[PDB]
Amino acid sequence: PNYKLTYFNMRGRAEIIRYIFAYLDIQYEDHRIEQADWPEIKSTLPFGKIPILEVDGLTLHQSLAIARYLTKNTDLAGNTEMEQCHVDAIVDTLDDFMSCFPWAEKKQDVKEQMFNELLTYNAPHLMQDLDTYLGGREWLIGMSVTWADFYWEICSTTLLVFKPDLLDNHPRLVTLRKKVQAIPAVANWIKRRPQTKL
Amino acid sequence: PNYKLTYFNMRGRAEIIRYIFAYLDIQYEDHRIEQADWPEIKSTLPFGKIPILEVDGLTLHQSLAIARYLTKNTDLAGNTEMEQCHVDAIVDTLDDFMSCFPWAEKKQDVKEQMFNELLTYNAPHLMQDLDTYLGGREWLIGMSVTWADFYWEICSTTLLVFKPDLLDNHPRLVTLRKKVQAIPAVANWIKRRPQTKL
Ligand SMILES: Nc1c(S(=O)(=O)O)cc(Nc2ccc(Nc3nc(Cl)nc(Nc4ccccc4S(=O)(=O)O)n3)c(S(=O)(=O)O)c2)c2c1C(=O)c1ccccc1C2=O
Ligand SMILES: N[C@@H](CCC(=O)N[C@@H](CS)C(=O)NCC(=O)O)C(=O)O
Ligand SMILES: N[C@@H](CCC(=O)N[C@@H](CS)C(=O)NCC(=O)O)C(=O)O
Ligand SMILES: [Ca+2]
Repeated sequence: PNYKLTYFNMRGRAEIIRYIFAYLDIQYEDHRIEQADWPEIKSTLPFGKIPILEVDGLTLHQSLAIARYLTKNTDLAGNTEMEQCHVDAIVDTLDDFMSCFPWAEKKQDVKEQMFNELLTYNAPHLMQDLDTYLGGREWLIGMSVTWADFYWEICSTTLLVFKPDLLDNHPRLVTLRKKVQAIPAVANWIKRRPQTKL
Repeated sequence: PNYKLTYFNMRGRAEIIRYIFAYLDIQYEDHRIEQADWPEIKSTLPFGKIPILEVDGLTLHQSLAIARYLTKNTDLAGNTEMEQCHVDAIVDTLDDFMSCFPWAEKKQDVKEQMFNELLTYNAPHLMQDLDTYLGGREWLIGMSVTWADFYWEICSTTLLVFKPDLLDNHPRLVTLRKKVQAIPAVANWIKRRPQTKL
């Protein structure tokens, strides 16, 4: 397949896909559109949202659907049907919390206040559940790295921007992030990707 | 296998799993909890949410991850990997929207503002996109029913509680709901299930 990923010039919801491409050493066109392109790009999307990934002329959409598609029949999937279910479940838990944030809120002061409230009053209960879940194991699921680990590194990277001390009580979750960042293909992508806030 | 679904006494986020069990003819315990029993069950769950599904003593969480686990290798999944991705992407498009509603909000003026806004402005855009996406086809993905058609029926049932004219410009979306509801195992479940608002 020829692959064309369309998104904004940010990590955002496309980053999980870009990591999977890096990890599997698969070539693709990382198409990054400008704001001013958006009305034309959007007219061609099935539900008005990006990322989309075109595969031999056919459009796929929804970031986590696409990530799941790309990892099928790979070592990133989950080694059993039960583990595959767990991979999905941790991914959706993270995704649910990410979607609590008002990313598109226009009023700066209110956006801020809600980010701070979410990060102070809500995030600590999820960090604790994730840490307890991981226990002393190496990876979130199974005995090998999966895309759920990628998603945790990706999500916590953005959260750390807004809450530097997020993981101060959670060394185990920091070690996991480090393990993902050290995978040679992933480290290489992290080093080379365009530097964006989000 | 020995299956026990735990959720509130409502369709909500469990209903997709209930349709899949019905359609596959799989017996399970449909455990509906009462509000006063939740805090104590809540504290025993790795991530403090329902639904959960117990499978032979093992606990799964996250309603779409579990729905996916249950339909793997059935005819409710798509017929190729690319179609499975389309099924996933429709399900998440639907979920993204349902999850926009402030189901939990306590401030009644703020909840009622947001509902009316979503239903008046956003929802018609979604209907239009979904109707274009379905075109003249029988089912949303491929040439046979998948759990994405089930999710459309479940989601639209709740939306229609709040906006009965939602589908007045989209006969084909109504017909797609009827197709789902006419499948004998689904029809029998709908007829027999507990009558809740949601
Ligand atoms: N769901 C989102 C969304 S959402 O809009 O779909 O709710 C948004 C979102 N990020 C995300 C962050 C910013 C913007 N866009 C956006 N919007 C405004 Cl009102 N201002 C700016 N300004 C802006 C522009 C460029 C750079 C930085 C900034 S700034 O936010 O720091 O001020 N950008 C947008 S946009 O696509 O809706 O336009 C998505 C994320 C996610 C994620 O789920 C997510 C998951 C894991 C890691 C990261 C993310 C994530 O970043
Ligand atoms: N759950 C979806 C979220 C899709 C989404 O809301 N994408 C944003 C970019 S992060 C978008 O296309 N926003 C532009 C808009 O809604 O107009 C996914 O993972 O792809
Ligand atoms: N995306 C999740 C959402 C899980 C969720 O937030 N469930 C709610 C009820 S719909 C819940 O457990 N709320 C009670 C609580 O969290 O205290 C899923 O599909 O399972
Ligand atoms: Ca979701």
